[PDB]
Amino acid sequence: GQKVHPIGMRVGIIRDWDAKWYAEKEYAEFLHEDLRIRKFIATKLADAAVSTIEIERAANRVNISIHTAKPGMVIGKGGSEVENLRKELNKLTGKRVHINIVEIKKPDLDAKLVGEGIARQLENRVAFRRAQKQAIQRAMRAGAKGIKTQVSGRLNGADIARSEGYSEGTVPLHTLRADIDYAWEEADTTYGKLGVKVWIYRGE
RNA sequence: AACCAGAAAGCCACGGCUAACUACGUGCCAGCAGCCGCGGUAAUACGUAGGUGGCAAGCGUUGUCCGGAUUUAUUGGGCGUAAAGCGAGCGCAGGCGGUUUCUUAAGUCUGAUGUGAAAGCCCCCGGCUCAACCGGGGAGGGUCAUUGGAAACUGGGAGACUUGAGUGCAGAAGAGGAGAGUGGAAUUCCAUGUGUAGCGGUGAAAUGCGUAGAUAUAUGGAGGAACACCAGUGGCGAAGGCGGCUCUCUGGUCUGUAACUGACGCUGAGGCUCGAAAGCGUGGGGAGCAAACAGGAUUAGAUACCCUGGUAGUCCACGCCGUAAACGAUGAGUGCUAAGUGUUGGAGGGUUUCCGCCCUUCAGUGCUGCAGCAAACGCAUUAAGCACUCCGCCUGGGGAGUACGACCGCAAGGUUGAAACUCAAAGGAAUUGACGGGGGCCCGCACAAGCGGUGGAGCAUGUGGUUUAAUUCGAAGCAACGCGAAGAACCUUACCAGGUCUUGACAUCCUUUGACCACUCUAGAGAUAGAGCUUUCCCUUCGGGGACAAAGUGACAGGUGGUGCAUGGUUGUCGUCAGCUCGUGUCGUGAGAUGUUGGGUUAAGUCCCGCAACGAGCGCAACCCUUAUUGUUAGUUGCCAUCAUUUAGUUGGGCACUCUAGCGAGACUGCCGGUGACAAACCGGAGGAAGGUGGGGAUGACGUCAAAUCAUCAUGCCCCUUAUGACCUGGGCUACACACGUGCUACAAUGGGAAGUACAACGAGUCGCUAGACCGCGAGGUCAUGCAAAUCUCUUAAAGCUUCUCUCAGUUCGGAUUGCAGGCUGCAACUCGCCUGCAUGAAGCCGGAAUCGCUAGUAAUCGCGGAUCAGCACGCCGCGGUGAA
Repeated sequence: GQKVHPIGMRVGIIRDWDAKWYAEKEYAEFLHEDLRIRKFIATKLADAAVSTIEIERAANRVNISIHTAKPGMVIGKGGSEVENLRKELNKLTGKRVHINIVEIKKPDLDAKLVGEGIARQLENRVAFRRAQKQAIQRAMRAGAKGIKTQVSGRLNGADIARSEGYSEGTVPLHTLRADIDYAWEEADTTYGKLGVKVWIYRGE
């Protein structure tokens, strides 16, 4: 293998961490509470289709935020769902949690959402080729600069594994002022587990 | 007329040809197939099941004949390289033939008559309830026989011609052939004079000839063979082939004229002639060269390539054989279809000194090229184009030009020429890639130049092996072996011996519920067992809920069990090498090609120039981090210059410097000269701290290697389930006849010892770094001191620098190994820690063949820190000091 996780390079330089705090001498509880909370909202993603998670740090409380393409579905009917969040969270935390929400815009040009969708389609035994192609269809036409898409594994629920994908636009990688995103998902019907990885580029 | 849906459907097949698909079973076994081919753990191909499709009183398999086969080509094929022009001529028989008048009517067309049995195939009509079937009536078939016409074509008869053929007359060239003599140069042997120790040979050498005078050198003699220069994609011949000179005999070709005969032509099975080199017979001749052979060499072996000798043969006369890649792999005759360009031999016309130019034409002889053709490669008036005549030859690759038979030959052999059996191929051309002991250009500690290492010694470590009750698993050329393991005494920990459990150590549900703890004493190696105060409602609306046990209940959990060859993800390498691609146009019958090539340039597919290509993407570079100069903003826990004082930058005083760290500034071929097509770029220069990617790092394109990993994690399938799941103690993983990889300490005088003497940098610190002081020589202990930080500590770094002693020895070097007494952490250091003191004092005096690293603050050498971590580092990750060739 040879390549480098691309949001593992622009981190710190032009894009910043997504857990903004500072903890000297208290640096395992904070980490393994952040991990706990980050894991336990995977229930929402089943339908809410969230993208990001921040972990701010109060004086003695927990302020976070999220983004998802459906604000009504997450907060619920009369905001009661967010209350179930609060009460499950503080019980999970032992610390007063103060959540917040912002709506994501142009949810086509994300990366985790797109991988979520194409893995979804691959679950329903659909042709990977047209899946990738219509993904990049709706993506590029939303206004972008380049997309690549890779798929690997026991393709078409078939014999010895392979990998191949298609790309339009143009995506420079070794350059740094790139702001390129990246997302990697998984699925399978009955043949082990497949692999899809997606890269976008939306400005330097 | 009566009664009953009642007694009455099988067969082949479903991967492509071909119409019709999915489960279960087996696992290169069973088995199947007309041909491709299926079968080694998820089979539409094997077997059953269920579906589907084709036919249906039938359905399949075998055997046989025609088809598709243009694969015997009359309709209707071919011979440059794919199978196939005889080696070439002379020619009886035969096949085919210039132009015109008259004639005849064999061939030809056409008319009448006879005749071509009946039943069949076909056409019309007809009869059995229709159909087969039956019936009537018509055509078709001759190359037949007789008889009548026509006269173009071919044939037969009497004619006439001149273009084809041939002859005459006038000229031209030639290594065309046979016979007879003759010339010079050269090599060799011989005779003689001079002459002294070598000659000759090879990649290197040797064998060999020589002091019975060699090689060399000079004079003459002998003998046989081939003909230096002219020599030319020139000449002649039917082909094989022919080159010194002169003579006697002798064949063929070409141009002119147009006297003469009047189609006398072409091709040509059997036959006859000629026929390179090697070979045979008989008789000569023999200088060089050379199969066989001998000796010398190289080689694992070399009856071969290389060297020194050498016999038949090579030559001459007369016979014999009759074969070559006998080639242009291209049968012969004849006529038609653009050009350009040389050259051998001619004949005409102008200029003319033309015998030196120019124009027309005949005949050979080469190169380029248009139509056309060709599967492409290519050929193209010297067709492999367009067409007629005559000949030869071919029909998948092997078996094999073999066997038998026949003819020829003295003999070797030659000509002619199969079948049994086997396979699904064997072939021609052309594209992409790879490879070469083929070529051209250019890079890298890859060579060369240096410095230092390993292989020899002791010890640490990871392996292979062996032993074991177990030495738990993985890693296997470079790209495994100080590797996962960045801390094996218990664990950790998979493995072995024991003692133990079952919805189980861990998760969820459900029934009763309801709040488990914790604590002590016993027996125990603990796991546990047994008793003791006990786990106690955290909401109440009067009804209830969570944490919680414990029991039960079945839902079940559980696995470091299996498959990197079913997989996701994550790495190693080619490689920091410079490459890999696409869209649209254009070329090619097609695989494919153009771009991406040529010239210049470069670290580079980096740029410039020209070009059927125009444009683009991942790559290169740049954007990033750090190091070197510094402006400014800020001055403590940092700094101390201007002042004072104290042990001191401490404490006053200050922020100047130093440093800390934000924002700025700065290197861009920016200006100078030159080289260069004025371009790109290149050589030198100024200025500047750094000059030409300033030094270093992060950054790893398409893909190769079924490389590695189910043991970080995840996961299909297969598997264990009162046991491969689970709890505890004790031992392993540290075993030792042995082979290897990586490291450390050394074999001393640039050194050993003793005593004084200064200078860094990176980072760690609350149950931890210890200040200071006291004690013991030491590892350390005791009491106490700051420090959650530029303050305090680890921590005055060690090599360095200055003196003294030791004298070349296994030494005062080396300190492995071992006895004894201690220290620290640890519930516990025999197995199996680190360290101290004393005592003993091993191998070891620079290491073979071989082999590694390195181009500068590098190599070499000396210390510091920290990751994991009670504790344990010669390892690993960083820092700094000294400083070469």
